[PDB]
Amino acid sequence: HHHHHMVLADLGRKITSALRSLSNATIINEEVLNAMLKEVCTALLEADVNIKLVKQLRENVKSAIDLEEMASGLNKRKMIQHAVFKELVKLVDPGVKAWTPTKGKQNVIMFVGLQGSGKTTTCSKLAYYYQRKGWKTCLICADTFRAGAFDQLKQNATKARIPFYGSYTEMDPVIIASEGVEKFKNENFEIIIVDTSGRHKQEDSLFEEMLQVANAIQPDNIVYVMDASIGQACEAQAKAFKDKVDVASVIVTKLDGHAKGGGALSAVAATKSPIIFIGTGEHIDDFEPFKTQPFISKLLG
Ligand SMILES: [Mg+2]
Repeated sequence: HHHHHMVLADLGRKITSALRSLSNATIINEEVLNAMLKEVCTALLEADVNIKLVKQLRENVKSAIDLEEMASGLNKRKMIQHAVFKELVKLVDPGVKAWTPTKGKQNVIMFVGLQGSGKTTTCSKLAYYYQRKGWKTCLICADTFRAGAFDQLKQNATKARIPFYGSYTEMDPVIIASEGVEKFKNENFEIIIVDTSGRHKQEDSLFEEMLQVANAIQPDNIVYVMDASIGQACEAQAKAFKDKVDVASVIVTKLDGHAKGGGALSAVAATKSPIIFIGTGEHIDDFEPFKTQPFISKLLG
């Protein structure tokens, strides 16, 4: 796994090629600019970005660039590249600030996801992240001890030395969560992370159980964990989540190993749901916060 410098390397290679050709054109004119936008738009469609979002990006770049009469002192090939960079950041950016825990407060974070989302590993990763930043953090499994994800979260918590709460008798996941959050609030924890059952294929049953547990524990933030390998079909998925909760965040997994990561990122951003982290592998530190400007910076660098 040495081949690429960025998860969107194939998209980035096509965009930097387009931009290099424009910066090397002997004269910069509308034909040269349009040739570049064509290559950029095509690369984004080949990354499974939705046509509507690709058409809007092109509009925006053409609206930002005024070739005919232009500012004295500007390098106009550089201005065009900055216009494209800026519009690529917008394309993966929700336009909205994500919720963050407050220091000195108790913060309850509830996870939801469909089967195959990587929800449960993502829980321990978020806990490790906050534990490493000096927060007193804990995990609750609001699920039956017979579920595979119960042992999974417990063994992950043990290795990381993160306090874990599950029940070895209680059948009702709502009661489990309530009891778990009560215990950890009483023990002065700052970050309290609640994993729910991931054994849902349909949104219907997933969002049903989601509201049951939400109402019981009053979470400060709900994180939807999504498999990004479905590309732009992430939009409908993210919209339905966002319409059902007030304080909504998304963590994307499976962003690698396929060509559709740009589509997935831009679909979620199109719903104005902020992706807060990316899960990048099997290990507990395979995890990174999602910052759009540095993300696009590293891609085109
Ligand atoms: Mg945007």
